[PDB]
Amino acid sequence: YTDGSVLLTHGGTEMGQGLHTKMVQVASRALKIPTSKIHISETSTNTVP
Amino acid sequence: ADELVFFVNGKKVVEKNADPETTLLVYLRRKLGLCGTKLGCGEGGCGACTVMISKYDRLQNKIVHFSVNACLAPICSLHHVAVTTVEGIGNTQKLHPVQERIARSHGSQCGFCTPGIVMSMYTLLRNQPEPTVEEIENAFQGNLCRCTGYRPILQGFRTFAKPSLFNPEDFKPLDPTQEPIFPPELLRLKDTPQKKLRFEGERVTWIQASTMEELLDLKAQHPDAKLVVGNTEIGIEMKFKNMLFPLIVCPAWIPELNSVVHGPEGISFGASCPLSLVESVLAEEIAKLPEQKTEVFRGVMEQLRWFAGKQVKSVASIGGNIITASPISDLNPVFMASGAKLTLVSRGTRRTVRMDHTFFPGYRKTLLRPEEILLSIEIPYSKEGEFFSAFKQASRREDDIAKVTSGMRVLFKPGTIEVQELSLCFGGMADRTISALKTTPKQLSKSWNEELLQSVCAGLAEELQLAPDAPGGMVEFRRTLTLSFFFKFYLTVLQKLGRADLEDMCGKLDPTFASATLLFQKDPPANVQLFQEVPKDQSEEDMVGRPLPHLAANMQASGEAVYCDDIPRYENELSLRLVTSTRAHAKITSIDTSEAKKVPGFVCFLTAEDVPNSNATGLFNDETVFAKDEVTCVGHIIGAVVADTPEHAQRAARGVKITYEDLPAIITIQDAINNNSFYGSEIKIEKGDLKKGFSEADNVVSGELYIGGQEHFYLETNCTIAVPKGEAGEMELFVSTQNTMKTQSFVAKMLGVPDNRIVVRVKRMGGGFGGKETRSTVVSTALALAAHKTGRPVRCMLDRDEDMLITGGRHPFLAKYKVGFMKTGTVVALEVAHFSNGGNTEDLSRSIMERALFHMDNAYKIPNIRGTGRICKTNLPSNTAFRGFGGPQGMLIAEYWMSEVAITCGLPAEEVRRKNMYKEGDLTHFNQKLEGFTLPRCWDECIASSQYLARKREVEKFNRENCWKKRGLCIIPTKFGISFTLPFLNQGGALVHVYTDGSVLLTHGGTEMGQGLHTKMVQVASRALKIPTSKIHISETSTNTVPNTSPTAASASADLNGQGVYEACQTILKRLEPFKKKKPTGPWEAWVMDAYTSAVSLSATGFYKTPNLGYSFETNSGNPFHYFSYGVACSEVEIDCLTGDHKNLRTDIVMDVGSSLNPAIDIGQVEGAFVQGLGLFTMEELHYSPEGSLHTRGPSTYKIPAFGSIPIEFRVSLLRDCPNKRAIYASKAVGEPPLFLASSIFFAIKDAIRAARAQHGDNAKQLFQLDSPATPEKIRNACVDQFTTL
Amino acid sequence: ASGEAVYCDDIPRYENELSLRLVTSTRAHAKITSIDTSEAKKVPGFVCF
Amino acid sequence: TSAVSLSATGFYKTPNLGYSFETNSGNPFHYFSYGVACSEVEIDCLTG
Ligand SMILES: Cc1cc2nc3c(=O)[nH]c(=O)nc-3n(C[C@H](O)[C@H](O)[C@H](O)COP(=O)(O)OP(=O)(O)OC[C@H]3O[C@@H](n4cnc5c(N)ncnc54)[C@H](O)[C@@H]3O)c2cc1C
Ligand SMILES: NC(=O)C1=CN([C@@H]2O[C@H](COP(=O)(O)OP(=O)(O)OC[C@H]3O[C@@H](n4cnc5c(N)ncnc54)[C@H](O)[C@@H]3O)[C@@H](O)[C@H]2O)C=CC1
Ligand SMILES: O=c1[nH]c(=O)c2[nH]c(=O)[nH]c2[nH]1
Ligand code: FES
Ligand code: FES
Ligand SMILES: [Ca+2]
Repeated sequence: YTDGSVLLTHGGTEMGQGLHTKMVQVASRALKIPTSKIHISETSTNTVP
Repeated sequence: ADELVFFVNGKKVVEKNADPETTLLVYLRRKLGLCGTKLGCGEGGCGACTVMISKYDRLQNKIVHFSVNACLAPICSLHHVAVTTVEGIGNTQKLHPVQERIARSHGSQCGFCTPGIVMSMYTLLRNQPEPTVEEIENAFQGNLCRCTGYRPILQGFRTFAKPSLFNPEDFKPLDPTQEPIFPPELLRLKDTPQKKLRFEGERVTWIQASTMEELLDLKAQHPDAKLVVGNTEIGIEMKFKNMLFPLIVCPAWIPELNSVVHGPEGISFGASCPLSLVESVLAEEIAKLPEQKTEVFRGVMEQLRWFAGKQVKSVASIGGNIITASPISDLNPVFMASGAKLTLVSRGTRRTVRMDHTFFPGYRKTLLRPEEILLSIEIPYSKEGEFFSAFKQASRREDDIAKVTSGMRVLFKPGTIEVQELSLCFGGMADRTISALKTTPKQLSKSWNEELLQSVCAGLAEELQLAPDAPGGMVEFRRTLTLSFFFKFYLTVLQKLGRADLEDMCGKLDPTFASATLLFQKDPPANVQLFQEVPKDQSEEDMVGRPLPHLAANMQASGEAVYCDDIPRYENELSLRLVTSTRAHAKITSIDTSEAKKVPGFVCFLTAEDVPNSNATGLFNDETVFAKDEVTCVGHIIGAVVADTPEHAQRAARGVKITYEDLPAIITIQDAINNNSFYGSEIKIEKGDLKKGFSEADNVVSGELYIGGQEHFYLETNCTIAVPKGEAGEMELFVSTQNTMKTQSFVAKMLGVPDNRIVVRVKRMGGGFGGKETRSTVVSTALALAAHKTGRPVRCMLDRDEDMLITGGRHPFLAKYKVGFMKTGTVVALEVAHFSNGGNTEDLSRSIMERALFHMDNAYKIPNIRGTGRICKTNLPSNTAFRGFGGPQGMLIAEYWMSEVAITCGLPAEEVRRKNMYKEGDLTHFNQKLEGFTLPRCWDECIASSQYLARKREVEKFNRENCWKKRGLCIIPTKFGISFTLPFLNQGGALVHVYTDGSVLLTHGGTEMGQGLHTKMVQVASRALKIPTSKIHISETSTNTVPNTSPTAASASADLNGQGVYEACQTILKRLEPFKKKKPTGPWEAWVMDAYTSAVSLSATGFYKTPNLGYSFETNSGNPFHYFSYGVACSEVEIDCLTGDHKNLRTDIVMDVGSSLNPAIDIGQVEGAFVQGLGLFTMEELHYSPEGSLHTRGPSTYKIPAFGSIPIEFRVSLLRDCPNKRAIYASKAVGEPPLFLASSIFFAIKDAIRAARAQHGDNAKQLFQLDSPATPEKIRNACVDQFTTL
Repeated sequence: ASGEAVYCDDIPRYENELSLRLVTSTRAHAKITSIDTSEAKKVPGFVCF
Repeated sequence: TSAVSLSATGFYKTPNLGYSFETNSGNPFHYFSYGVACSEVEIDCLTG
């Protein structure tokens, strides 16, 4: 988004295994920005099929 | 008893605790969840809430069916009736023929008005299975549509009466045996005697009286008890005037109040008789009785003709209109003029009075004692030698408040033309219905002649004097109308005396005077829609260029389409009500919420203090979320009340007491000029040498023009639901907005959370028209704050009055022009200074001025030209985008001075326009080259198809042969630049998924507001992917599927999103290529599954930016626009020189839409845009107090085009063979360009007025003033004559 | 840790929301010879089986 | 403000997988996880 914040989603679902945590860590390294600027809200078939 | 029992769509409703304040609309939507019936105004004007009522009528002994406004019907009035809503007649699984035909005929665009219109048509068919064309049109007098331009609704429904856009051969027939049963229980209950009912609510007690004894007993014991019959007055008093009547009695069941008795002197109607019954009784009598007996009946009928619509007349009582005693009552002047007999009763007393001046002794008061009720009114037969006329002139013919309304009666001494009796009665000339008691006695025994004419006119002008500050305004026009009405009466009586063989006594009427006395006559509609067939070789599955109906049309006709407020409420959901400033400019000195806190269900009052992060909002960060320290307009949002229900939120918002200290206010454009109060610097475009140009010119003309603003009147008002997620500041908002990105950004900034936390979702809007491009956020931010604070979902849908006040409209414009031209009509120099009224924030105002300046040339090449613009900063609600975005204002000015060029030169206007028109390859004043210039083609086709030259002949003939009616005819071209004036906004995105069943889910940044954008994008995607449209779906628009989207605005959304959709589809095709090569003829589903099991991605983004844009004001170089739209309209009008009313006789439009993506939608957009322009230039007018408070807050006072407003002959052609290679599949944008073409009606009116001034003017000013809108007031006042001079 | 994390049943109900209960076999392998819902239909709030 | 898209999909498939039971060939797995655990217990012989 234009404020520089990142909304990420992927096909994986969070069930306690810290999958979203790991994906934010991955995205933060890939993009070279702090994890605080990246958010994952949910998993949905209408964002990733 | 006290249980309320009725039926809804055949299902029994038992309501054990009915509240008298609960309307049928609220009950249906909120208690029963049936959201097909809509809220559009809450005041009887729009018909969006139209439902059908069926009951066994005990008086007529039969099942009856009639339509009502659900928004005004108390449920307590509905004991033992059967309600039918849109859901009750059919659905998408089995559509009613009414529903099928409106959908397939392209009669539903945004869809918000569709259920109400469906219900009006359905009710007509239940009463008359084979109606006439006239009866069909009459069904919709109380229904408004802002999108369609009405044409397709009437044309589709014409199939019920008595390539192509649709095929009536394919419509299934009506089988009336398949309609819902009248609930058998109700037929069983009709044998049981009616009993008195008592309903007790939160604040009101309702007594449903079963007998006259019960009613009179109750009014004796409690004279305070408020009678309610139709509730079409009391409903408005309660909702809008904040009046509370704690005790109500409904006498509607009482036989004596519903009786019709024929006597020797007339017909007596019980006071509770609906106006619809009066109409049908009097119609029967007029048809069967001698003409000489029915003069009064026909006068009543003439008034009822323009009295509301079917829904109001179904329930509105004759007694209700009498006792309300509004000075602008349409029936009271007629009842007074005819001396109608009124019977009044109380317990023990009975008296009879003749309505005269004594009956109305003061404002909204009658002769009645507090314990008395009106029992009946006898409407009299007329006598031999007795003649009657009734008149009404409002702002719009249909469903409007009279400016002047009148009943006039004359009785002649037998065998003579000598006056025995004369009565001239008026509404809208005092604080009550008045008789001209000083004028009329002077005429007794006089002969009906020119001397009586002048004597009465002199008397009326003296007796019915208006102070310049009289309530109602328009004092010159009103005075002129009283005289003009009598003149019409005088000439009509001359004719009636002639027919009584007294023509040698009173003389013949001059044949050129005859048309002055004609009662309004409609003349049957004729429509032609022309477009281009797709190539013969084109696949039948390729829908691009085909007239595919709006994808949601069936669901919209069935009321299954979901708009924001139709979404079910969460169990824990709260309601919000905005609290707004009642002062234009003042300090807030204190806020007292003491009373608000006492309202049951009150949660909190939010102010600037409650904002977590930033109170600075708006496009240019110059707006407050909530007012701090000062208010800067009437409507300025100070805070927001949160409560459990919308009723309690409203009540609590009234308990928020604000104290103000006034500060100097700047209201008008002149105020701002005087105070140097502007948004930024002057904007300027200049080319050539102005000093040289003016010196070389044979002629120079200077003038000023004012152009009034415009309220959007999208049928669905602003609405937001905000759902807080309780984690990480996450929030989801469902919003009626064209701008998801700004909604998201503004909410996030206010809350102090990143954009990634906030999701904005838009399924569809019930219209936007620019009004929801930015101004929707003032509701969204307030609701988001409430949700954040409470942790509960919160919802707000604005009432029409709130929405019209707060959200602003089109920019009013003031122009000062100077034009230099040759005696040939060639324009050589032009200087125009534009001023706009921007209101209290910047918003889009400067871009709007840029567009106005970009279009000050309209279609004309002008070598030496200078345009400036200045945006006024004022203490009014902020004005914003409206379809056209400054273009229509700039172009009206161009056409205004152009009309004056042609008159000054003494040359035919069309010739002057044509010779000044650009040619292919010319540069505009802003130095953009005009390529693919199709305007001359549109012009030549329109000139020929409209038969402009032969009709000019006929117009001139008409004007020589008629003194008091005049015709006018004008042909107007247009050029409209396509692209956002802000270059980077010309971008769009899409996201596409293919699921493993082969079905495709598509989304893009554009929002659906009735313009058929999703339909177009599905058509695009289907051609791109080479699969049928049936396999592709668009569900919604959301910020978490496509980010950073431009607003759905600038007509550009199909262009931008279409390219994005195309690119996303090409990416998918690229991936499927190897699978297509392996299995060349194998189905789409095989390729998809093969790709999936080969682990190939079936998801893609698409993106487009418009190339090579960017104009510089500094250097006057660079292209602001990707391409231009072109069109031409020829319109003819006929004006009534005595009243200011006019008929739109014929309009022919030729429009360049390139190779249309969908000609059905495109013709619909042409028609819709044209009719909004028709409103802007001739009908729609906003009125403010001197202190800057908007008076015009609902359809009662703000008059948008009606079914009856549209051109009688309405022809639209899409230009053939004009592909536009630079936009998606050779199409052109269509949304805004046709709107200005309605100026053809404005200039046709100006033509007609010129003719009228030549007829009766005494050396009248040649270049007379006609500001926009050209309303009946402005038209009549400009027709200078012996009446305007008196 | 704070109970603010939202799991499926923590989502607020809509005002018009209904509840479902599965009806399951009490037999390992059998023909269904009949189903009688007469007693179910007497329960307040029953919508359908 | 230069109108560059700020949205992107991403996708991955694990390469070179596919075992056949008929030929006993091809790799079903991308790699293997490995680990070792040492545990000590004390049972009550009289109770379990
Ligand atoms: C959309 C719309 C369009 C309209 N257009 C017009 C128009 O063109 N011309 C015009 O003149 N009006 C117009 N009106 C006003 C209104 O419809 C009429 O005045 C109508 O006749 C009121 O009747 P009702 O039964 O609905 O009155 P109610 O609201 O039920 O009552 C009105 C008043 O009359 C009193 N009353 C009713 N019956 C009796 C009785 N028998 N004895 C003593 N008092 C009684 C009530 O106490 C109350 O004060 C319009 C209103 C709407 C909403
Ligand atoms: N809702 C609708 O669409 C329509 C409603 N009706 C009527 O319109 C009414 C509107 O009510 P209000 O706004 O309260 O208007 P109102 O009942 O106060 O009447 C206003 C009009 O009365 C006249 N008037 C009042 N005082 C005057 C004075 N001192 N001198 C000269 N003229 C004076 C003026 O013509 C003014 O426009 C409704 O109650 C209803 O009966 C009629 C047509 C349409
Ligand atoms: O150039 C435009 N910019 C806009 O933001 C806008 N909005 C609109 O309705 N028309 C336009 N035109
Ligand atoms: S909502 Fe009832 S008429 Fe507009
Ligand atoms: S379609 Fe009639 S209001 Fe939108
Ligand atoms: Ca503004």
